[PDB]
Amino acid sequence: MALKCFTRNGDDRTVTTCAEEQTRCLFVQLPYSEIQECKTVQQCAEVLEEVTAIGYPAKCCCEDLCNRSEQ
Repeated sequence: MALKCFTRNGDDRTVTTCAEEQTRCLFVQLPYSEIQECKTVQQCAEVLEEVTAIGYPAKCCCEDLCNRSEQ
């Protein structure tokens, strides 16, 4: 029932609540900023690989605000 992870529109950090579809959370490491968004379990897994094949570390974990690491 609604996952709440950070979605970054530009550079802000806001707790957004996504639908049951996007029950996972996307977080990609960047040497400058970070990628943050809600993402459907499968989708986030598949997008995990697209970015992680480029060399950008990513995670799709399940928890509010879970899209984080170096906090």
